[PDB]
Amino acid sequence: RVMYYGKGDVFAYRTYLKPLTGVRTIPESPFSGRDHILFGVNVKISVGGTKLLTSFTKGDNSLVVATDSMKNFIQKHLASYTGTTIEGFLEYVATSFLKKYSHIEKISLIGEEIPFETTFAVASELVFKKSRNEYATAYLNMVRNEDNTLNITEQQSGLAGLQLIKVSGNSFVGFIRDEYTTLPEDSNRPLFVYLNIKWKYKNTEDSFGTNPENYVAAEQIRDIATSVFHETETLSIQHLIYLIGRRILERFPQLQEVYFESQNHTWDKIVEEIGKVYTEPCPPYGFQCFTVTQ
Amino acid sequence: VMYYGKGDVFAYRTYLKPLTGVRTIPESPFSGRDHILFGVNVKISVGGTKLLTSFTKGDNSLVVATDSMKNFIQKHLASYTGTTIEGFLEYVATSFLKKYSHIEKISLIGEEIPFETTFAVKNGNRAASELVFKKSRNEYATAYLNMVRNEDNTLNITEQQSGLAGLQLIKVSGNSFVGFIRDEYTTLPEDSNRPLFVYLNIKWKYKNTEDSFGTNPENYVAAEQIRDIATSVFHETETLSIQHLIYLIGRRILERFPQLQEVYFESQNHTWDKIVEEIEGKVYTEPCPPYGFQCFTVTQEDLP
Amino acid sequence: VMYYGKGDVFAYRTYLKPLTGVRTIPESPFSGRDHILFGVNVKISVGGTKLLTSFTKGDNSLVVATDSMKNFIQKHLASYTGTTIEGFLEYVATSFLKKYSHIEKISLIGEEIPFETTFAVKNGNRAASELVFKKSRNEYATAYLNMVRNEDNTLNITEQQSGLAGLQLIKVSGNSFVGFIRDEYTTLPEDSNRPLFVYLNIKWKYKNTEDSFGTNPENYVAAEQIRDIATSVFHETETLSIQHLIYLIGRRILERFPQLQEVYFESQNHTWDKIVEEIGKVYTEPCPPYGFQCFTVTQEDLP
Amino acid sequence: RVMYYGKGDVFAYRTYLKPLTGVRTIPESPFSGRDHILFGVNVKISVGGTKLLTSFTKGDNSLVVATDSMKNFIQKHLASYTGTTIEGFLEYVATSFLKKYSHIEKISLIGEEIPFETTFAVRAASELVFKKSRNEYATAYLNMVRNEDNTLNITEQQSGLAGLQLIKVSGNSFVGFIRDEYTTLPEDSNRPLFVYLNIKWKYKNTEDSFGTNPENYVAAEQIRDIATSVFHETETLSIQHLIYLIGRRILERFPQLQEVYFESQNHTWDKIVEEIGKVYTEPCPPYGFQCFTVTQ
Ligand SMILES: Cn1c(=O)[nH]c2c(=O)[nH]c(=O)[nH]c21
Ligand SMILES: Cn1c(=O)[nH]c2c(=O)[nH]c(=O)[nH]c21
Ligand SMILES: Cn1c(=O)[nH]c2c(=O)[nH]c(=O)[nH]c21
Ligand SMILES: Cn1c(=O)[nH]c2c(=O)[nH]c(=O)[nH]c21
Repeated sequence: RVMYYGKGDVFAYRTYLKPLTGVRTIPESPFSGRDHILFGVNVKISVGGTKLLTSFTKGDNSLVVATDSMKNFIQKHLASYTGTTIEGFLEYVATSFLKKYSHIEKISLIGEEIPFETTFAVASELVFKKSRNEYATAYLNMVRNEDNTLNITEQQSGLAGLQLIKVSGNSFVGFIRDEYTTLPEDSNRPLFVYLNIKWKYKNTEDSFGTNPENYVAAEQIRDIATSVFHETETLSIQHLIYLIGRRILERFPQLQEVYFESQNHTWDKIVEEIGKVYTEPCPPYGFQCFTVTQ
Repeated sequence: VMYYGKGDVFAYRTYLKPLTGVRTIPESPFSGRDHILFGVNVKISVGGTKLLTSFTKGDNSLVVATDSMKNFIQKHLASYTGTTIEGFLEYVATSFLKKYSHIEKISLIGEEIPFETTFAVKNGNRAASELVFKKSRNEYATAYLNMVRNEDNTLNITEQQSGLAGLQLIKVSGNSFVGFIRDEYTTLPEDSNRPLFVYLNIKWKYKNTEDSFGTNPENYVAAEQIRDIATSVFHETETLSIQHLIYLIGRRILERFPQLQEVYFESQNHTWDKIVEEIEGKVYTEPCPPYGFQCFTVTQEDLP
Repeated sequence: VMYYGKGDVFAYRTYLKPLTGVRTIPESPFSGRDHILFGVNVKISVGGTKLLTSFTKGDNSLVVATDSMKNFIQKHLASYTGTTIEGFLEYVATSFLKKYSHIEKISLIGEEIPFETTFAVKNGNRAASELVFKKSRNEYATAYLNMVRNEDNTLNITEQQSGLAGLQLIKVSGNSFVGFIRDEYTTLPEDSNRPLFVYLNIKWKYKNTEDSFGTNPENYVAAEQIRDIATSVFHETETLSIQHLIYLIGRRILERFPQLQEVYFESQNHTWDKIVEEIGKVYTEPCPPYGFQCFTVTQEDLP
Repeated sequence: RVMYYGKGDVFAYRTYLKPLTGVRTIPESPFSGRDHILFGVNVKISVGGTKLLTSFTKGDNSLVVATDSMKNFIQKHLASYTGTTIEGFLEYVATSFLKKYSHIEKISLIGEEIPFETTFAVRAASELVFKKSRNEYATAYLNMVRNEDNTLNITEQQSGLAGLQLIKVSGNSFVGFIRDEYTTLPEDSNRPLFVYLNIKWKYKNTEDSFGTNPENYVAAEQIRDIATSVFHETETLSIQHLIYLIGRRILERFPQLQEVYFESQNHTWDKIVEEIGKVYTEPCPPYGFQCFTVTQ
């Protein structure tokens, strides 16, 4: 049966985490590491195990770790964590939690970066801008086997909430037209895409940042996406994200696959001649889900 | 993974065939829906191997524009002759796959936009208006449907799920959370009497998918009835935890509705912190952002 | 300008003194509030010339911590012996200015957290539960109060306003919008029969502020009653615009409640776009721009 | 009463607006102008006039400009606007609207910038791909009236920067405040102050807001950078103390300004671990705020 419980929106902010250094750079991005003067993460934790059943069927709380205590667990482990990535932090929390509570058979963690951008001061080492734009993500699932060994069964890293608009050099023509079609063909649209991008490594260890040369930074994925979007006379969103995926896998052969969840929020044209003027479209949004592997 | 589609397709229909002839339960006065106003928010996703080249080559020759999917959904609400969201989804899914023979799989999510009745004084009395309705942001019915086209051009449903989403319930007393693990990570006090606040999403699956459509309404399980089972069971129960509560809600649901196979709960704990203990009244406030949650299925095996 | 304070101070009280003894109107079955559960979201703003140096010198000696204001509000809900949000604000405002003599002005907004009854089966029958309530995200009552301390240490109310916020009403037929200006900027078709959708905020003021408190409940205007007037008038009326509609709602309010001085409307149009005209019909959500109207109905408009 | 109506969430995007150039720089900010390859604004329009009364009282739509038409007016006017600022775009719309509809006595415009940031492409800044930002954005406010002699006058103008979220990890205190029966807040000599800032300013001379003489225009980007520089430089004693100092620096850098208004909120984290860097967490819902005007 499905049987899990836990805690969501566990925010944790750490100052002066160990800097991320020695990353492999790529052409699309100036990214070369993270100072980690300020490091914030939003964590959601889910745990299960068959011995949790009576907490549901009988109201027996004997084996119930309070979700409040899980919040505490996560917050204190951020204080003790000696690594450099959100992926590595999740692995630290998972391993530690399962070693602590032996009746838990499965733990699933999601981590979302709270991004902070640098600011100018007469670049500050003290003042940061809390950003509401794109942010790194990490996902980890770990199990306790019947021989009491622990194994990672899933790991995925990501970039969420990237909103890109290309003002020209985009088309969407040639699609099916029939009784339900009113969309006109457009040989030059200002394509607006909302991108979530997730990748899996060939070797799960590479995500931890232990050998930083192998670590794929979300910042680098961001810049690949904007470069490829720029370079490409897009034929659809589908066309674009395939090519973004291919470029990612070329740049990072230590990656096994890249997953995209994209949305289309392209503006409606109001004045064609006239520069041009556009407006926000109605609520319905197009979306695409696609994996490139490898 | 290869899918594409359209979200936030809103469609509002006036004078849909009413839902009546349902079977009642003790926990609920629900007797049907007059459907003067019927509103749904639909998400559609489609797949098929023949869509590959739309990604790999930028060839749109087999692409149904998602804008067309929108039009398809909205136009089908106009010709829908059925009485439920679940049935509406089945109607759209079947029509869509019949229309687009190169599409192999479709997935539909429908969320009710709920409307509540209002009062008017007309012709000398105060009574429920047949014209003016209040749009509600509280709990709402949901439906989910996945259908495939087989090689012989027949269509099959491969998953169906109905639901009640967004139910926010607070019980002011008669709840405890004691006896949980207290170790070096614990700062939560034991509480023999708390005002438990739960956010509930309840999802059910039928033993026979046909019962979901409302064609034989006596087998249809209405989200409004599930709502009322949830509020009745909460009231009846000296709860020992949210875990304990949702098990008892699922048991009552499956006892009342033998046509159902299982019930799934996604619940969140948003219980208030106490500020003033004495003082029969008390004062509480909103807690901080972290929220507890539970994910649990009650099945046939849990029934005696 | 110089004010500071605290927002989103939530406070939930059980078994507040019930509101009863209100006067009824034909449009509403409202008979009072049992107040098993009473919830409010409060915002407090304070001002005073003596706060200046907290800004200009970083001197905090006359600063009431905004955290302490939160405690103040939450604690006073515990001691409040009244029956309305309006009276709760007056109690908080009066106590606060009495406590902090260097504060010259205080502004308070209270927003009801509304809860609805649910059914339970117990002791053999199905009936309204006295324990389980549904938190509502729909329309909610509001209150506003400004008070000052005068030189002789007396207190005066300088503005009071009550309201109903977030009422979303759709009337499926019996609405028109025709005869408006049609020029080089006009692409809206005339429509003799539209399903008008209005988002309503309605705010009223009393001729005597004391009537707002609930102390003499027969003079109190409940937001629930205003709600039912709005739905009733919307129903009764072959509307010619939202402008037309809200004028007639205001007229009915002022006619039913002669203790009210004026009623203010902030309305928004969210009327759906028609997709199918002949089948019942089908509509969908419009694009993001929304029309709005801001209008006060007053005594002179009566009757 | 009060009698207005209008349209909100009128979004309008323009490509290749005339670029803003020739701006006076300041120490705190690298800002030198705007390419305007992509310009977006969210407009709200409100209009009034005594002759609109019967549209309310009688259901007479004869003098009603449909709010839908107002939307069209704004979008069309962005197509023909030859200027370089949101402030200037609001004056263009206001003047043109009043000149068109003589029975309208007052118009109020709010413009909010939809900010777009530059992106990388291969190895330089893209002239085609921009990132839509949910962070801080420029604002403008304009009120214009027709007088009884049929002259038009601007009665209020205000520029702004909204939505700026700054956190300073150390070098902030909050001590010495009133302690009584209602105080539980401990004194803190070193907190990680998190402020949410809205900053609004008014010019001595309204025409300076339009950008016609760029050297006199005050850009929201410049205000942003002053705010972060001052926050950096200052061992703050309160949010009140900080925003006064930010205000003072703005008025010294920009003597063409008459005033600066602040609406700030305090969202500082709770400390969980003091001794390990430190660890903090998100506070509960209540938020402190401050409202203050600094004048010249
Ligand atoms: C505009 N548009 C649709 O309507 N559908 C689609 C699609 O599937 N892919 C696109 O890139 N654009 C688009
Ligand atoms: C308060 N609280 C927690 O912290 N965890 C849990 C839990 O798992 N179940 C509860 O009912 N309450 C609760
Ligand atoms: C549809 N519509 C507009 O565009 N403007 C207006 C208005 O001012 N009042 C309305 O009732 N409707 C409407
Ligand atoms: C923490 N804190 C309060 O509680 N009030 C105030 C205030 O007015 N100003 C601050 O800078 N901080 C603060």
